[PDB]
Amino acid sequence: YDDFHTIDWVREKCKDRERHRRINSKKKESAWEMTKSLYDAWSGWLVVTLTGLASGALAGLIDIAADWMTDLKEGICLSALWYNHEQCCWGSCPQWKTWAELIIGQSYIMNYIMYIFWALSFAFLAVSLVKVFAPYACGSGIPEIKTILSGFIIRGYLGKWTLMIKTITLVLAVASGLSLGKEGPLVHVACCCGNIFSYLFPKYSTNEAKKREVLSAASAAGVSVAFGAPIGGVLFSLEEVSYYFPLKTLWRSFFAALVAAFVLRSINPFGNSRLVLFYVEYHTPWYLFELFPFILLGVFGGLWGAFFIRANIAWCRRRKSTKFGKYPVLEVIIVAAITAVIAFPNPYTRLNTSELIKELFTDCGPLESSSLCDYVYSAIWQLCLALIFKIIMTVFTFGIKVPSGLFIPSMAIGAIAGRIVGIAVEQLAYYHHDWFIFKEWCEVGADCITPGLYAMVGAAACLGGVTRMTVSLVVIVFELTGGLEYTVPLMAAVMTSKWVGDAFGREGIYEAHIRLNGYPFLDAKEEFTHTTLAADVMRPRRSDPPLAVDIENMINETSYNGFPVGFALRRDLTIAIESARKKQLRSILDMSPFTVTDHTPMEIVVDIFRKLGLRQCLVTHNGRLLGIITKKDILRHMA
Amino acid sequence: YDDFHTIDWVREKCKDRERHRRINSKKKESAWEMTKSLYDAWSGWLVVTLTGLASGALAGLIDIAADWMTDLKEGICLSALWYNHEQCCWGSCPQWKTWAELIIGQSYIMNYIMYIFWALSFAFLAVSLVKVFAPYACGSGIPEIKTILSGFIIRGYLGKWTLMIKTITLVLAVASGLSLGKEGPLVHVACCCGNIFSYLFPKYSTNEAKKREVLSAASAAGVSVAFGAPIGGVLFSLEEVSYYFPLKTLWRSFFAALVAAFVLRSINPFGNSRLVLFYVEYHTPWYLFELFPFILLGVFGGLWGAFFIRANIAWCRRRKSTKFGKYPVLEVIIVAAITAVIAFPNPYTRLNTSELIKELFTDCGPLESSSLCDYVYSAIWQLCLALIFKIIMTVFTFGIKVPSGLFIPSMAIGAIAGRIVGIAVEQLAYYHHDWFIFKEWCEVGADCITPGLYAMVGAAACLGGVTRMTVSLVVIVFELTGGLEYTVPLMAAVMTSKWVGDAFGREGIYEAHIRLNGYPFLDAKEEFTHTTLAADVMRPRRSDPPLAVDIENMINETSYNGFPVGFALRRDLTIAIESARKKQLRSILDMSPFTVTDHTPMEIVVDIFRKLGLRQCLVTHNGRLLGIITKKDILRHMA
Repeated sequence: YDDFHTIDWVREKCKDRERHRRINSKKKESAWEMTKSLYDAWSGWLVVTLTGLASGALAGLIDIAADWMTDLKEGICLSALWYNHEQCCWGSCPQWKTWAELIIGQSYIMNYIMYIFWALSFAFLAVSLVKVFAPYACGSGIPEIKTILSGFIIRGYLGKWTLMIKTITLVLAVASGLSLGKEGPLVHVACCCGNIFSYLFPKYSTNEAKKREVLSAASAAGVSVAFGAPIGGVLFSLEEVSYYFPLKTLWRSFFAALVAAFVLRSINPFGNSRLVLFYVEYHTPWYLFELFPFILLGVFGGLWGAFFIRANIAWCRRRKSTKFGKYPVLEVIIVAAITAVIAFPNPYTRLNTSELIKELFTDCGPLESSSLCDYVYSAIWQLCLALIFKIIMTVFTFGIKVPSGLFIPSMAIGAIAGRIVGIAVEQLAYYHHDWFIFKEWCEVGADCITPGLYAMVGAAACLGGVTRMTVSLVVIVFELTGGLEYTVPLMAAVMTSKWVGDAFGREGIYEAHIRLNGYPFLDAKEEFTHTTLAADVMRPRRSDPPLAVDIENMINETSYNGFPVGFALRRDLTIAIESARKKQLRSILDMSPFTVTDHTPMEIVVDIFRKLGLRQCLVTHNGRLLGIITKKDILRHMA
Repeated sequence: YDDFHTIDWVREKCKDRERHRRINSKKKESAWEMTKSLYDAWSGWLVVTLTGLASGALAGLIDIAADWMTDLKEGICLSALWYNHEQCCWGSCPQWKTWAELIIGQSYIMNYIMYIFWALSFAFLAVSLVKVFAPYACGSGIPEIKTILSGFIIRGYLGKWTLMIKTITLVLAVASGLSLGKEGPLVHVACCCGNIFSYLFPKYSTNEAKKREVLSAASAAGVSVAFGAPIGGVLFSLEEVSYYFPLKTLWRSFFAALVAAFVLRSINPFGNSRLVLFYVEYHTPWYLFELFPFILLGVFGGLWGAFFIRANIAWCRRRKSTKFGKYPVLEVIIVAAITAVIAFPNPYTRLNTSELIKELFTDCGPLESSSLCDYVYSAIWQLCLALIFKIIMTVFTFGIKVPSGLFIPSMAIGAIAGRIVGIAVEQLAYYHHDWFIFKEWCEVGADCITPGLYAMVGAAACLGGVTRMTVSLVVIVFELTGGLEYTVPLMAAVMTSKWVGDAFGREGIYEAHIRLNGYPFLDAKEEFTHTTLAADVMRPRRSDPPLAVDIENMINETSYNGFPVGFALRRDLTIAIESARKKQLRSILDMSPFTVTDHTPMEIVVDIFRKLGLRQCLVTHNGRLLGIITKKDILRHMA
């Protein structure tokens, strides 16, 4: 398979069966052959083992470099550099020097211009690296992985150079302070890992369907290592990523995510337990009457989707249809510039996004007296201004040519939404604790409602309304914070969020990021509704001549990778002709093409290409061949 | 569809789509139609709600009657009857009377003879009821559900009368004291529930594909309500039961099991928390060095498979091939007789099977001084004698014409095996606690190894070696005892058990219970290995005349449900002829049969029928029809 191509699942399966039969036949020689077959079987799993090892080590390296680099916008702790501010400023401020102490030694003007200028420099370095070294890293990368799992070939998409470039550029961009996130892209990276650590073995480097299996397995590795959420990751792989996913892969897939967690469980020498900035475990049981917010909040979640999947996508089109796209770097600079100009005055916006999630999730404690535990109206007004600014920004942030993610800012918006309700209920109860909702159940002297859990549920609701995740996102918040008695809230919150967000359309940000780019994706959550015969689905059309069942001109006129006679392929013809010329076509002609009755309705043939994924087929009536039907033709009919 | 028939999935889907289009076309009249469509959409989840409600209520009723009745073998509490021995003997022995006090007022001889006599009587009542009222209830019932989910019609299999008869007979049999279990059969019940609580709604009683969807969903309801293990049940539905299972059925499915859990969470007025006799929760963290037994024990687990799936199945064949099968009642009587004749002398065997699991799982406490906490060699010797007796008994117990289950007996055998290792390690450490395996990690003064968790893992290993459960059984022990930090042990345990048990064959007790009965099951865990052309799988054979493409005699000669012309069906012809005769065939002739190239290999045709499950197909070569390929033909070729 060459670049920008689609796999023929049947050929992959047939090659796999040939390889299995050959190895089993060779097994009848000596015990070494059966032992080698066992080693191959166990190497199939060592693939995921190495995948997770890399997932954990690289998530740690990404967090290390991000902490080392982002805090450079405020200072650097001379003693140590690969730790964070707190680590090198607490383990004992002469070892610490904010750049004002560096240049003047004493003030607000200097810090303002400092944060601005170095923030612009970090953004400039990030964009320069991405442009000159790798374009693919642009975007969270999840929808590209979806198209890849849909049977789409991109040779260099999983290269070592591209992987390292994405790893470095994501760190740089996150350090930039822009409203961009890292949580998802580790799926991309995980997928890349699944290939790189599979290249060492012929089984996964000479059978692309097995690469697909490993990619479906590893897709969970990022969602596990980014958060520390293994099962959430594996069910995210099952639902949202893998276009085809036999159950036998689920358990395999999970190990990937789990091993990443395992790695991120083992990597902790300095006695730091946090899996991420905002890793707030939850073990507080719930009760019946808490369900009212769990639905109500969803509205904003859904409403937020209406705000985002429109605004963002709209601007993206204007990003691709105007002169602006001719100078992306400058745009990012200007973007970064405004980000620095307006985000400094408000401390709430000036601080990071993931750590903002940490603050939102951190339940108040008797020792902590932070802003959210400060018991003030002006602070809430400033928080509202920060929320609107973050909205307008992260809308204008996802579709930029720098490694970008919206897991974190979307969760932040949802967490603000959820904590609004907690603040309102707490302030109302302070004066009317005897009011009915608090009179019946709550006991005196004990915490009864936790705003942080509601903020997490609100983040989940916004992510459901932006990406439309139902069966996994429940597990993602199941595992970002230990659950199995808190599965009920997530199902209800996801239901309400999805319902409210469905009021406008049927496309998420991932589906929208597949639409605007328009990768050849056959949507799986939809079903054809137009009633029609199959006379329309096949081609050529009435405006085109009869099908052209010498070869070079035919390939020039039309771009169909295969033609009928059996059937042959362009790559097969090329290699056969080259070999014959170097040495001087029945053996390559495939005598078993698939066929469907011309009278067959769309609702069966479409799904046959959907889950089985054959590239093309022939259409016959009473045994008379009529034409060829391909994925591209059916997609054009969809469009 | 009539009794003993197979389904044509494509017709189900087409009828469902027709219903959807008709309801949507009616929607454009008034908003009431939109509301009705919404109600119909929610009717599936309402069906699952009723399913779980009945699952929980009926599990409670089964346990209530079982406790009320089984203890009758030793006495009864005059004050109360629907509770258990402990409830009526602790809530304050004048209210209690072991019927030695009833008949003589004082001794061992009387107790022995009465336990024997009522043992026989309970056996006789159970067999009489099942014979005269319902034959289906025999067996755990899981593999029959598998076949039903594989495309098999049994009209009365899910009747209210059969459901109630099975519910009562399961209680009676469990009370009989024989080595038989319930927890599986609640899948059958659950499946039946899905049908009964679906009968009230035309959507689900007039399109059989939706019945299969709910059957797959509810298959988890039993595994949840029985143990109290919802997620284990839902992944058991995904892996082990549902022959076809779109991921969209997972989340739906889960609620069913969860509802059971919910129904079995709310049902607790008398302040009893136990979900079952042996519900021992676990929250004790684990460490690295514990892994050595987790593999070693598997051997017996796997070995147990070789012992069971042979012994049981072997006798079952001799049960169906000798004069014995002509008097099953007497056999059960004799069985019952021996069951009580040799089980009384040993207290360990004389007590129940699930409560034995309770004892094995219950970790020792500072107050308890029971046998397993009695710190003795002779006691272990009688334990071994009881283990061998239980082996030789339960092997001769599963295939009896009484509602029977092996979950509890197999779990008990495996728990005994697992606790053997715990006893050995504890007794070795008591003298050599300074040994290397205990020197490095364990801390002084704190419990370091829990034998009950090992017993649970051993029970899981035996169940894996007997039924070959990998991806769900982990979740079953995940939820029977709260996990998510104890998933790792289960995966290794199932891996080792399955590996050791695979050394002998590829059939479990469920697969063997599908083979011996020989229901038309297409093994989904196997792949065709023989190399052949499509000419082999085709029919008629060389020993049969040409295919018979008047109708009554044709049907008499061969028992194929449909034939080509389009194509028609026997039921269609019958109904059309009856209607025409009552009134004084193109409208029914189906013009879109499926076709495959004659040169197509078995490895594609077989898998196309495997998952889609089309009843039959026509085979063409260059457009010329040659023959018809059906499920029965391919299965015969497999046989």
